[PDB]
Amino acid sequence: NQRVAILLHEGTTGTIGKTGLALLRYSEAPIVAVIDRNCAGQSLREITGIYRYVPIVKSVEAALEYKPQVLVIGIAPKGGGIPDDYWIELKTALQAGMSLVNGLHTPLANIPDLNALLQPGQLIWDVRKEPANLDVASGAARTLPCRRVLTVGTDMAIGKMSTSLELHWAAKLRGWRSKFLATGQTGVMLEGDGVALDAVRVDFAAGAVEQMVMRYGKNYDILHIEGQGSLLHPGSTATLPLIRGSQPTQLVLVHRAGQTHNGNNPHVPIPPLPEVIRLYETVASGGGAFGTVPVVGIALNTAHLDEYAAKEAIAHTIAETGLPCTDVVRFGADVLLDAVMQN
Amino acid sequence: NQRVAILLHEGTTGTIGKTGLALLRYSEAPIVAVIDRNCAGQSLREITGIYRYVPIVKSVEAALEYKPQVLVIGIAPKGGIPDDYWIELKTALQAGMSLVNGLHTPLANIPDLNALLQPGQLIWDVRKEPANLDVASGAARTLPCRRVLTVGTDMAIGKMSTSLELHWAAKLRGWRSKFLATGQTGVMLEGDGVALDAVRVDFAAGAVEQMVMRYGKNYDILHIEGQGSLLHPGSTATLPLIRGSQPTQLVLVHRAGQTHNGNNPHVPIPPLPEVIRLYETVASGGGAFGTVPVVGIALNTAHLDEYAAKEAIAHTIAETGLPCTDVVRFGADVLLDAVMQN
Repeated sequence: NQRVAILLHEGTTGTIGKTGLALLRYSEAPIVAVIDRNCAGQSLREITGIYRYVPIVKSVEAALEYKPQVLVIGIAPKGGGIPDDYWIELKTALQAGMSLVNGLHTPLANIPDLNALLQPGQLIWDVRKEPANLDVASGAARTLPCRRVLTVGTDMAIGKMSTSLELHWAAKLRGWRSKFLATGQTGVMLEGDGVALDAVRVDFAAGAVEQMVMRYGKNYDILHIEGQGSLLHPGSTATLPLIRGSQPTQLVLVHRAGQTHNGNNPHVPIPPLPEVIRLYETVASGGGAFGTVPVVGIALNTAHLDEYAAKEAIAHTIAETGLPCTDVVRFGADVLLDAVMQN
Repeated sequence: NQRVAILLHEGTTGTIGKTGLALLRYSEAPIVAVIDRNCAGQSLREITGIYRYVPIVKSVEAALEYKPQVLVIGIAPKGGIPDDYWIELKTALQAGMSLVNGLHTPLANIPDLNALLQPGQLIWDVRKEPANLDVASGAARTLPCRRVLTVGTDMAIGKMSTSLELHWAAKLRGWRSKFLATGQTGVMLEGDGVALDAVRVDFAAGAVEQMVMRYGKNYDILHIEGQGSLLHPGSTATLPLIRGSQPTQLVLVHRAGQTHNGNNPHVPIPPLPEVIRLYETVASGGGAFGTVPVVGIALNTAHLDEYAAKEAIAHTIAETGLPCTDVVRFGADVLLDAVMQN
């Protein structure tokens, strides 16, 4: 219910605002300002392609005019803790009587310089803080009656969350009791609950997923677990606990049409999709330790292509893999929901 | 060089003391007392099989008689710090000892304990995540050394033992060999390394990478201690180990005759060739990374007599076609050769 200002300097049209743009694309909260000095006065729709109006202002001070109650950090430096230029914006929000939402790995709630400026009633939320009372997972989710669908990917930042959400909205539209489960800071900021898995200690990672899945599993027909990471990314781990903790019934593989190498580490290739499907299936079944878990279809991210090319790419992916496929954001999720439902 | 007392309440013959029992089995430090209420006055050899003589006493206070200088927490509850641990810790600190803490809950910045700490003593939180980690980038692939990672069909089966024996066999042969600890026990035994299970998921591969890069240009072969198992439903650690170290060879560890997971009996252990395919597939990423073979099988035959162990080894060879032996029982040379000829 609180009016939001999103700190988004250099991230509206740049590369560091993934969180902020995701919030602008999906949050039902009343977002009253986008803070980006590079885009002040510009049209959010024209420069991002998101169908929403929010004034873009030069700074937190310029945002005050819109009376925001919470400043949400929507940018993150390429592996760089807290940049020196952030503090001024953070402190300005605090002195104005605002609360702070922080999705970064570095916690801000116990920094004296910020606590001193935090006015009564206001709070600083470190979204990545590990949930309490985690234990080791035991595969208990396999016992649940609901379907458990995990989005997996050929790389990170390709639409895994978008796919889980679109699949959730399609199941809801068709009359199923559906629930979306957040597994990253953005997802948790959107839903207001879940777990930022990449900040959980290795020992408790699977348990963090299991715990959330056991909390809602008996109350829904289908759970849509937000994917994270990739087994093709050399620095990623989070896919394993997602699979182990959730004991998925079906997998949906997300992939950006035409991508042949990891984005962060361009030397690492993306194998052909049939090989990627085999990899995930083998991991999900544990070579026989767990039940067979199929990749039921492919969610192809074609946003960079014209409609004609997008359709060809979809057609090519089906021919290559022999599985159902579409761009769920672009053309709808029913093709993949059906694939999930008739498994 | 410091005299060690191991806090091992309920862990000498129960299930929570894997760490202390491994220190008793492998530590070159002079261990002067095992602390366990359940086994005070009993024979360590008779109740555990381990050969070194160490008196088992009722408490830290009863251990003082043996002049211990360091209290090592060799137990972990299934939970943070149980209420019955506090007296034991304070008693050791007041008596001028250091504390070596392998629990997930850090003890070095607790006012009450820190106040009891004397000059020249410390409280070491072994599970503290290392500073300034980055997300891994496959940098280990550029190192000229061999990077051998032990993997397994379950946890607590001898992955660390296998890594150690291969390391010790390599050192004997004159090669520049280095053992890399990846858990609390191995870090205590080596004094350095990383407690992987306490690292945040995002930086886990990077914690392994960082360590491998430190020692990779100065040795011919690194022995990365294995953790977890891809067959265990709660285990995550094996992936970051594979990703961060970019291993050249894998050595699969398996307890002879084990058909199902220990902690979760409903979960079966598939035929070894299927386990091998799983590990090899994960290691290659289906083509994203180089082909990494499981070159041999380290079989834990401890629970069997020699005849049944030799035969179990032979069955594994017949079933997998790979070199195999029990390294802790018949020498590591079989598997070291399998590593070196790949």
